Amino acid sequence: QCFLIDKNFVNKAVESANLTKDDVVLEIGLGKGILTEELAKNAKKVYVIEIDKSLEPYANKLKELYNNIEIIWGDALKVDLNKLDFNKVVANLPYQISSPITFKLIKRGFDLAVLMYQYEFAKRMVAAAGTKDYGRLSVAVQSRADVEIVAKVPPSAFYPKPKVYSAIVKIKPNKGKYHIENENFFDDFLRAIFQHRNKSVRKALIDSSKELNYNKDEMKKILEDFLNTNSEIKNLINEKVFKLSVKDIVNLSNEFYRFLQN
Ligand SMILES: Nc1ncnc2c1ncn2[C@@H]1O[C@H](CO)[C@@H](O)[C@H]1O
Repeated sequence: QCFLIDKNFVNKAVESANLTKDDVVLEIGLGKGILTEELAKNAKKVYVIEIDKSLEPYANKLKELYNNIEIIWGDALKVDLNKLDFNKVVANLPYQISSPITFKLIKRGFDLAVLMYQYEFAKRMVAAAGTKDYGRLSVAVQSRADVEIVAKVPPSAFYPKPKVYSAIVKIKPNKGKYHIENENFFDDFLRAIFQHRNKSVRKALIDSSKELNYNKDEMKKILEDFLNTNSEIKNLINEKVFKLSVKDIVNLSNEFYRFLQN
Protein backbone atom coordinates (compact mmCIF):
# COMPACT_ATOMS: atom_id res chain seq x y z
CA GLN A 1 0.00 0.00 0.00
CA CYS A 2 1.60 3.19 -1.32
CA PHE A 3 0.03 6.39 -0.02
CA LEU A 4 0.51 9.73 -1.80
CA ILE A 5 1.44 12.06 1.08
CA ASP A 6 2.74 15.17 -0.73
CA LYS A 7 -0.12 17.67 -1.12
CA ASN A 8 1.90 19.46 -3.83
CA PHE A 9 1.54 16.44 -6.11
CA VAL A 10 -2.17 16.12 -5.22
CA ASN A 11 -2.50 19.79 -6.31
CA LYS A 12 -0.64 19.16 -9.58
CA ALA A 13 -2.88 16.16 -10.34
CA VAL A 14 -6.10 18.05 -9.51
CA GLU A 15 -5.08 21.21 -11.43
CA SER A 16 -4.30 19.08 -14.48
CA ALA A 17 -7.78 17.48 -14.29
CA ASN A 18 -9.36 20.92 -15.00
CA LEU A 19 -12.27 20.29 -12.61
CA THR A 20 -15.54 22.17 -12.34
CA LYS A 21 -18.68 21.60 -10.29
CA ASP A 22 -20.26 19.95 -13.36
CA ASP A 23 -17.61 17.20 -13.40
CA VAL A 24 -18.12 13.80 -11.76
CA VAL A 25 -14.89 12.11 -10.75
CA LEU A 26 -13.99 8.44 -10.27
CA GLU A 27 -11.05 7.88 -7.94
CA ILE A 28 -9.30 4.52 -7.63
CA GLY A 29 -8.01 3.95 -4.12
CA LEU A 30 -8.92 5.97 -1.05
CA GLY A 31 -5.54 6.16 0.68
CA LYS A 32 -5.53 8.79 3.42
CA GLY A 33 -8.23 10.76 1.60
CA ILE A 34 -5.96 13.71 0.81
CA LEU A 35 -6.63 13.43 -2.93
CA THR A 36 -10.24 12.51 -2.17
CA GLU A 37 -10.78 15.77 -0.22
CA GLU A 38 -9.47 17.92 -3.11
CA LEU A 39 -11.69 16.11 -5.59
CA ALA A 40 -14.76 16.59 -3.34
CA LYS A 41 -14.03 20.31 -2.99
CA ASN A 42 -13.88 20.87 -6.74
CA ALA A 43 -16.13 18.31 -8.44
CA LYS A 44 -19.89 17.71 -8.43
CA LYS A 45 -19.40 14.27 -6.88
CA VAL A 46 -16.63 11.75 -6.32
CA TYR A 47 -16.85 7.92 -6.42
CA VAL A 48 -13.99 6.16 -4.62
CA ILE A 49 -13.35 2.45 -5.23
CA GLU A 50 -11.26 1.13 -2.32
CA ILE A 51 -10.37 -2.52 -1.59
CA ASP A 52 -9.19 -2.18 2.02
CA LYS A 53 -11.96 -1.79 4.59
CA SER A 54 -9.44 -0.88 7.32
CA LEU A 55 -9.36 2.58 5.67
CA GLU A 56 -13.05 3.18 6.50
CA PRO A 57 -12.32 5.73 9.30
CA TYR A 58 -10.73 7.97 6.64
CA ALA A 59 -13.87 7.61 4.50
CA ASN A 60 -16.10 8.22 7.54
CA LYS A 61 -14.32 11.43 8.59
CA LEU A 62 -14.56 12.78 5.03
CA LYS A 63 -18.30 12.08 4.74
CA GLU A 64 -18.85 14.25 7.83
CA LEU A 65 -17.29 17.20 6.00
CA TYR A 66 -18.51 16.46 2.48
CA ASN A 67 -21.90 15.30 1.22
CA ASN A 68 -20.75 14.45 -2.32
CA ILE A 69 -18.47 11.46 -1.71
CA GLU A 70 -19.61 7.91 -2.43
CA ILE A 71 -17.43 4.98 -1.36
CA ILE A 72 -17.55 1.67 -3.21
CA TRP A 73 -15.81 -1.10 -1.25
CA GLY A 74 -14.25 -3.61 -3.62
CA ASP A 75 -11.57 -4.41 -6.18
CA ALA A 76 -11.61 -1.83 -9.03
CA LEU A 77 -10.78 -4.59 -11.53
CA LYS A 78 -14.03 -6.34 -10.58
CA VAL A 79 -16.34 -3.33 -10.27
CA ASP A 80 -18.79 -2.92 -13.17
CA LEU A 81 -17.86 0.62 -14.29
CA ASN A 82 -20.83 0.75 -16.70
CA LYS A 83 -23.07 1.24 -13.65
CA LEU A 84 -21.34 4.49 -12.59
CA ASP A 85 -21.91 7.95 -14.06
CA PHE A 86 -18.60 9.85 -14.10
CA ASN A 87 -16.78 11.91 -16.74
CA LYS A 88 -13.29 12.15 -15.25
CA VAL A 89 -10.86 9.84 -13.45
CA VAL A 90 -8.20 11.12 -11.05
CA ALA A 91 -6.16 8.61 -9.06
CA ASN A 92 -2.94 7.53 -7.48
CA LEU A 93 -3.25 4.07 -9.05
CA PRO A 94 -2.05 0.97 -7.27
CA TYR A 95 0.81 0.14 -9.65
CA GLN A 96 0.01 -3.60 -9.61
CA ILE A 97 -3.21 -2.89 -11.58
CA SER A 98 -1.82 -0.23 -13.99
CA SER A 99 -2.34 -1.98 -17.31
CA PRO A 100 -5.71 -3.77 -16.92
CA ILE A 101 -7.30 -0.72 -15.17
CA THR A 102 -6.11 1.66 -17.91
CA PHE A 103 -7.80 -0.33 -20.64
CA LYS A 104 -10.97 -1.02 -18.60
CA LEU A 105 -11.26 2.76 -18.04
CA ILE A 106 -10.66 3.66 -21.69
CA LYS A 107 -13.18 0.97 -22.72
CA ARG A 108 -15.79 2.55 -20.39
CA GLY A 109 -14.90 6.00 -21.70
CA PHE A 110 -14.23 9.37 -20.06
CA ASP A 111 -13.55 13.02 -20.92
CA LEU A 112 -10.16 13.14 -19.17
CA ALA A 113 -8.02 11.13 -16.72
CA VAL A 114 -5.05 12.22 -14.63
CA LEU A 115 -3.40 9.08 -13.24
CA MET A 116 -0.25 8.17 -11.28
CA TYR A 117 1.87 5.40 -12.80
CA GLN A 118 5.37 4.08 -12.24
CA TYR A 119 7.72 6.25 -14.30
CA GLU A 120 8.91 3.46 -16.66
CA PHE A 121 5.29 2.46 -17.39
CA ALA A 122 4.47 6.14 -18.04
CA LYS A 123 7.49 6.47 -20.41
CA ARG A 124 6.22 3.47 -22.40
CA MET A 125 2.71 4.94 -22.59
CA VAL A 126 3.89 8.22 -24.13
CA ALA A 127 6.85 6.94 -26.16
CA ALA A 128 7.20 8.28 -29.69
CA ALA A 129 7.34 5.88 -32.65
CA GLY A 130 10.78 4.52 -33.52
CA THR A 131 12.18 5.12 -30.04
CA LYS A 132 13.60 2.58 -27.56
CA ASP A 133 10.57 2.62 -25.16
CA TYR A 134 7.97 2.46 -28.00
CA GLY A 135 5.96 -0.78 -27.88
CA ARG A 136 2.52 -2.44 -27.76
CA LEU A 137 1.47 -0.39 -24.73
CA SER A 138 2.36 2.88 -26.51
CA VAL A 139 0.26 1.98 -29.59
CA ALA A 140 -2.62 0.47 -27.54
CA VAL A 141 -2.94 3.76 -25.60
CA GLN A 142 -2.06 6.39 -28.23
CA SER A 143 -4.39 4.79 -30.78
CA ARG A 144 -7.25 5.51 -28.38
CA ALA A 145 -6.13 8.70 -26.57
CA ASP A 146 -3.76 11.65 -26.38
CA VAL A 147 -1.35 11.04 -23.47
CA GLU A 148 1.43 13.08 -21.85
CA ILE A 149 3.52 13.10 -18.68
CA VAL A 150 2.47 16.08 -16.51
CA ALA A 151 5.21 15.66 -13.89
CA LYS A 152 7.73 13.16 -12.54
CA VAL A 153 6.97 12.22 -8.92
CA PRO A 154 9.87 11.38 -6.55
CA PRO A 155 9.67 8.51 -4.01
CA SER A 156 9.68 11.12 -1.20
CA ALA A 157 6.12 12.04 -2.24
CA PHE A 158 4.76 8.64 -1.06
CA TYR A 159 4.70 6.52 2.09
CA PRO A 160 6.16 3.98 2.43
CA LYS A 161 8.85 5.31 0.10
CA PRO A 162 8.87 3.42 -3.23
CA LYS A 163 11.96 2.06 -4.96
CA VAL A 164 11.34 4.00 -8.22
CA TYR A 165 9.90 7.30 -9.48
CA SER A 166 6.28 7.69 -10.48
CA ALA A 167 4.73 10.00 -13.07
CA ILE A 168 1.46 11.87 -13.42
CA VAL A 169 -0.05 11.07 -16.84
CA LYS A 170 -2.89 13.01 -18.49
CA ILE A 171 -5.10 10.93 -20.79
CA LYS A 172 -7.63 12.43 -23.18
CA PRO A 173 -9.57 9.81 -25.12
CA ASN A 174 -9.95 10.62 -28.80
CA LYS A 175 -12.56 8.32 -30.37
CA GLY A 176 -12.25 10.14 -33.72
CA LYS A 177 -8.51 10.53 -34.32
CA TYR A 178 -7.50 7.15 -35.78
CA HIS A 179 -10.75 5.15 -36.35
CA ILE A 180 -10.54 1.37 -35.71
CA GLU A 181 -12.37 -1.09 -38.00
CA ASN A 182 -12.59 -3.93 -35.47
CA GLU A 183 -11.26 -3.76 -31.87
CA ASN A 184 -10.75 -7.52 -31.54
CA PHE A 185 -8.73 -7.77 -34.73
CA PHE A 186 -6.73 -4.66 -33.83
CA ASP A 187 -5.82 -6.12 -30.40
CA ASP A 188 -4.75 -9.43 -32.02
CA PHE A 189 -2.81 -7.59 -34.76
CA LEU A 190 -0.96 -5.50 -32.12
CA ARG A 191 -0.24 -8.64 -30.06
CA ALA A 192 1.23 -10.42 -33.13
CA ILE A 193 3.47 -7.60 -34.44
CA PHE A 194 4.89 -6.55 -31.04
CA GLN A 195 5.85 -10.12 -30.23
CA HIS A 196 8.67 -9.39 -32.73
CA ARG A 197 9.17 -5.63 -32.49
CA ASN A 198 12.61 -5.54 -34.21
CA LYS A 199 11.46 -7.56 -37.25
CA SER A 200 9.65 -6.29 -40.32
CA VAL A 201 5.86 -6.24 -39.98
CA ARG A 202 5.70 -8.94 -42.69
CA LYS A 203 8.01 -11.34 -40.79
CA ALA A 204 6.35 -10.59 -37.43
CA LEU A 205 2.92 -11.46 -38.88
CA ILE A 206 4.25 -14.77 -40.31
CA ASP A 207 6.08 -15.70 -37.06
CA SER A 208 2.97 -14.91 -35.00
CA SER A 209 0.41 -16.03 -37.62
CA LYS A 210 -1.43 -18.23 -35.08
CA GLU A 211 -2.38 -15.12 -33.04
CA LEU A 212 -4.43 -14.15 -36.08
CA ASN A 213 -5.56 -17.78 -36.55
CA TYR A 214 -3.66 -18.50 -39.77
CA ASN A 215 -0.88 -21.02 -40.35
CA LYS A 216 2.58 -19.81 -41.43
CA ASP A 217 2.17 -20.82 -45.11
CA GLU A 218 -1.33 -19.36 -45.30
CA MET A 219 0.01 -16.12 -43.80
CA LYS A 220 2.94 -15.96 -46.28
CA LYS A 221 0.55 -16.20 -49.28
CA ILE A 222 -1.96 -13.83 -47.68
CA LEU A 223 0.78 -11.18 -47.32
CA GLU A 224 2.05 -11.77 -50.86
CA ASP A 225 -1.51 -11.10 -52.06
CA PHE A 226 -2.01 -8.15 -49.63
CA LEU A 227 1.21 -6.38 -50.68
CA ASN A 228 -0.02 -6.32 -54.31
CA THR A 229 -3.05 -4.14 -53.41
CA ASN A 230 -1.08 -0.87 -53.15
CA SER A 231 2.46 0.54 -52.85
CA GLU A 232 1.71 2.13 -49.47
CA ILE A 233 1.08 -1.34 -47.99
CA LYS A 234 4.32 -2.71 -49.49
CA ASN A 235 6.48 -0.05 -47.81
CA LEU A 236 4.63 -0.39 -44.49
CA ILE A 237 4.93 -4.18 -44.07
CA ASN A 238 8.59 -4.12 -45.12
CA GLU A 239 9.41 -1.70 -42.30
CA LYS A 240 10.45 -2.79 -38.80
CA VAL A 241 7.51 -3.00 -36.39
CA PHE A 242 8.72 -0.38 -33.88
CA LYS A 243 9.39 2.20 -36.60
CA LEU A 244 5.76 2.50 -37.78
CA SER A 245 3.81 5.40 -36.35
CA VAL A 246 0.54 4.83 -34.47
CA LYS A 247 -1.32 6.27 -37.52
CA ASP A 248 0.41 3.75 -39.82
CA ILE A 249 -0.33 0.73 -37.58
CA VAL A 250 -4.01 1.65 -37.29
CA ASN A 251 -4.39 2.19 -41.05
CA LEU A 252 -2.40 -0.97 -41.85
CA SER A 253 -4.51 -3.18 -39.57
CA ASN A 254 -7.71 -1.53 -40.92
CA GLU A 255 -6.69 -2.29 -44.51
CA PHE A 256 -5.61 -5.81 -43.52
CA TYR A 257 -8.95 -6.56 -41.79
CA ARG A 258 -10.94 -5.44 -44.88
CA PHE A 259 -8.58 -7.42 -47.15
CA LEU A 260 -9.20 -10.53 -45.03
CA GLN A 261 -12.94 -9.79 -45.13
CA ASN A 262 -13.12 -9.30 -48.92
N1 LIG B 1 -7.34 -3.59 -6.81
C1 LIG B 1 -7.65 -2.49 -6.06
N2 LIG B 1 -8.86 -1.88 -6.13
C2 LIG B 1 -9.17 -0.79 -5.40
N3 LIG B 1 -8.30 -0.21 -4.54
C3 LIG B 1 -7.05 -0.72 -4.38
C4 LIG B 1 -6.65 -1.91 -5.15
N4 LIG B 1 -5.38 -2.20 -4.79
C5 LIG B 1 -5.00 -1.28 -3.88
N5 LIG B 1 -5.99 -0.41 -3.63
C6 LIG B 1 -5.95 0.75 -2.72
O1 LIG B 1 -5.44 1.86 -3.47
C7 LIG B 1 -4.61 2.69 -2.65
C8 LIG B 1 -3.20 2.72 -3.23
O2 LIG B 1 -2.71 4.05 -3.08
C9 LIG B 1 -4.62 2.07 -1.26
O3 LIG B 1 -5.59 2.79 -0.49
C10 LIG B 1 -5.03 0.61 -1.51
O4 LIG B 1 -5.73 0.05 -0.41
